[PDB]
Amino acid sequence: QPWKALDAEQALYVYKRCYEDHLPSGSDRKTYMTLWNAWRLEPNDAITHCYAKCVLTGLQIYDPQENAFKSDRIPVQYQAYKTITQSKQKEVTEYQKALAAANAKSGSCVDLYNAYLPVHNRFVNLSRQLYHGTVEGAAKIYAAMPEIKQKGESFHAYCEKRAWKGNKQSEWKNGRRYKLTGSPELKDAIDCIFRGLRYMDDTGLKVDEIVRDFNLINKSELEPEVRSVLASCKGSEAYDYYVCLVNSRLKQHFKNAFDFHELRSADYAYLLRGKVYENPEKVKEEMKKLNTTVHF
Repeated sequence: QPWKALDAEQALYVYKRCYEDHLPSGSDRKTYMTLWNAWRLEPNDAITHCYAKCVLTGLQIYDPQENAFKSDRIPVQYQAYKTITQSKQKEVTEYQKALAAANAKSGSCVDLYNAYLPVHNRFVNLSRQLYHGTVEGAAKIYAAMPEIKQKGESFHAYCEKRAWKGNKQSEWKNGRRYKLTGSPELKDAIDCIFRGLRYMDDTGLKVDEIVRDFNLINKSELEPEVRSVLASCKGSEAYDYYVCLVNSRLKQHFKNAFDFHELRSADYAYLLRGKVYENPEKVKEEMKKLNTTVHF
């Protein structure tokens, strides 16, 4: 239960979710995107302050419960990958010192941005090495970590391979299905998928993430129904919730939402490319493109 370092998939998840939730859309996007993609924490405004708090929280450099910067995680993040990044121990120590000096104050977006900015300006490139913030550096981690979910591979596919590893044939051998067989392998696959989609963690179900997936297939008016189905669900395991959703009158919409998130979990950039949901047939087409030489 010491804090554990984040691998490439975990960092890439944070970066794409913080773009989704903070990057402006439309005509003002290009200025923010060009600065943030270059790891420049500019301009100094509320949009950027909340983005910075999102990235610091996701990388677990800021802990909201303690309301503190966790400078002791910097050397832990470095130790886990140091044979791949080859980052310099002396610089890692300096980054640790600098972050230990910062004051989170109230923990508000602007307090975190103001405390972190001088540290960022000094250690930005090292931080991109440590937290898999470059495409080439993260690619080395994925090469070294064939066991984590790869770019282009959906969590539903990754979890299926792990769940039916044995002598039992996969239930999804001619394609993933919504059949509720109650098998140990299915319960295992569903837990792994719900955790990869951030529907669940050790603290329990995150209803707002399932609702988010309904919003993303243009069904936001069903939010109350989603909440109601999950609130009356008995059992606490991922498979229990999946069962309630699949048996409910939301079945087809949930299938569409979970299928779109399959696509989105294989290509973490999907919504940032400007792509949106269209219909189930288009999701299938886009999934087929992932299994081609160029992957799109």
